[PDB]
Amino acid sequence: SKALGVLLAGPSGAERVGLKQGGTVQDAINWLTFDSFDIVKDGSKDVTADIMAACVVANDLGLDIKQNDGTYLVSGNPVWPVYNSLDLNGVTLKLAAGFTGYFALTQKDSTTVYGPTSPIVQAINAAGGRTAGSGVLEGLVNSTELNGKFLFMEGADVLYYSRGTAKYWWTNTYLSNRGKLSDNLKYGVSAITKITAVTPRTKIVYYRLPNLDFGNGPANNGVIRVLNNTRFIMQGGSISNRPLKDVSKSPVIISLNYCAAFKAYDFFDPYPAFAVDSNNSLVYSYTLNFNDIADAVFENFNSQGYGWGVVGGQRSTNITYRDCNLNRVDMHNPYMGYLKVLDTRLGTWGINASGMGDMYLERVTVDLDDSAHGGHREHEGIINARGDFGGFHDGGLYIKDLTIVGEASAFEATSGHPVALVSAYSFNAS
Amino acid sequence: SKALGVLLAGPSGAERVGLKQGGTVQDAINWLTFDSFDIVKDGSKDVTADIMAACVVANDLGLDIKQNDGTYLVSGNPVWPVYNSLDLNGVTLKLAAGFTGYFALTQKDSTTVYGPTSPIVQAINAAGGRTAGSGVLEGLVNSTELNGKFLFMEGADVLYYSRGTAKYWWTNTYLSNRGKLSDNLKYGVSAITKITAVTPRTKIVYYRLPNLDFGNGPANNGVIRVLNNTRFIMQGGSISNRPLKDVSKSPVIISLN
Repeated sequence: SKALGVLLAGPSGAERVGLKQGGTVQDAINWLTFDSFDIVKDGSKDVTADIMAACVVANDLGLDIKQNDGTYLVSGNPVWPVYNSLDLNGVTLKLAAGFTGYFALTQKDSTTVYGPTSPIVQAINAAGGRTAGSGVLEGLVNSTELNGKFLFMEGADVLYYSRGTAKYWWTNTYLSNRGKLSDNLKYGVSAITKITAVTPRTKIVYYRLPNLDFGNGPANNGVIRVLNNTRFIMQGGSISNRPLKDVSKSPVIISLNYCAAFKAYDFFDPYPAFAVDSNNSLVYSYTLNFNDIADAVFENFNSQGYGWGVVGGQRSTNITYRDCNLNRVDMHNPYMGYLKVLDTRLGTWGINASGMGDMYLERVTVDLDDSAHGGHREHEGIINARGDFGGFHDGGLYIKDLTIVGEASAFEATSGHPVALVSAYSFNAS
Repeated sequence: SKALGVLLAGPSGAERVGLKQGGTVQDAINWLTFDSFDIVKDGSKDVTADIMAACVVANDLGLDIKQNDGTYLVSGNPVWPVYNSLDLNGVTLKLAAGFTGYFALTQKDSTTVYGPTSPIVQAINAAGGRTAGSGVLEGLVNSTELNGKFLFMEGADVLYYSRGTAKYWWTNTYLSNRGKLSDNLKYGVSAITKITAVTPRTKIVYYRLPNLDFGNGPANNGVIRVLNNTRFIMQGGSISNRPLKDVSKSPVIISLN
């Protein structure tokens, strides 16, 4: 009953063919493709569920996904999880008008959360080392539970006010062993309230992003999302057929959350989004948006033109921008450690970042043309602190070889004076 | 009739062999090699025409070429076109004495040229924004034709003289939308006479260059040529057995345009 051809077509078919160098064909091939599941790739059919099935099988088997051609139509709000490498260089995703899903790139089970009643937090709160400039937590000297992990901690002391809401103590750092922290605490804290620990990978994973088609104008809050991930390298990615106007929408492309020790590469956006409201006034929209990251490098990013700032950061540590082409480098919640902008071309927005660290600039060019915007200059200088956080920057600013081009004439017409070099103030002291 | 052995060896094939993780072998392999066309790779035969045929097949199917060993002897002046990634790390090319060909790495219809009589050019020449330090071409504010492209434009005003020949106004920049330029003009121009626009890829291609053997000493004007290309990464490449003297010759290795 079992005849050749029927056996070859089945799962145990590649192990029956031998190679000249040794082994079998099955031994050589160890990855999965979209074509392995017969997914329609001409854009004529919704394949949201088919891609969902493919990712589930790959995660169970722990294999990589490789696909270098085809165009796929997706709709709804799916959540595709990926636990390993993903290569989609050459693939175009055609998003529907109501699409609100996202790829979920995460490092399986790498995160542990400790509450205020955990023994770890109580041991820390009962010992010293919680002063300014401290680099050792004395409660973890004789413990190994948190060894070799990235820590995202929160405290109980109020630091500043934003929009009338109190913000509390926090710190992002790395612990090697016996309580030693890579980055020293800048301010003291009375008690710790929560700890998030992320374990680094034992392997490097590669993400090759596809091309996203925005013809129907989706407005999701992030199409590519990285959560609880370490030791990854992101390359490629682009946007196509972006609409000129985005009335009453706030599109976000890439979002990061609880990531450490990674580097990004040549993402290309032909021009940023231009989102307005019913009164034809600019609203927020980000190409990149991250929260709670540490030890990150961004290289050869391309998003330059009119519109809102394309970068939004919050509560990060040791961020570096090298050889980028962006219209703004921004940080809402203050950073800690250092913030480096090297060999980068900047747009009319400049740099808006409150911080508890040092800012470094080297060989940076700023273009001040803002003709498309009528007025609408939120901060009156080129290098600014956040006016919605009080306008503070508890650190120094060091600039080398800065070049200024343009005039920003549209702002001068409304206000009567040109922009300032450095500005630091608050919109409302209450 | 239609035996299994004959069926397996044809274009039908790996599609009939299944993988343990799912799908077929055909679904996993999506590239081409020089061994796929039985090209002699010991330097004992000229294979200039054989390499040309392989590049034609890959361009039609939109596949990548990958070869990691062998030495090939080439001669003449062929123009091998490549529209996708090319991986020749570990391959040696033996160039004949009179070899004058090159590899052509292109982008497959990414360039548009506008002359002085085109409507786009006349729109720019009728408006302002052509002054020194200008970063916006006011004649393209309401146009979307050149959005998201690299522009290589030329002018009509003489800037300087070299060897008795006048050189004219020029600038290279990028246009995002509604006339905004990434790099400002350093000098004003009375009129613009030609614009070349290049569209960036929606993908990243990789080029891994081979090793070139210059034992016979060819003097062609560029063995690796890149024309009208964007978003690529070039890696590797080397020269071996270069002669110590090159009397009455001027060799060029890599050229970009």
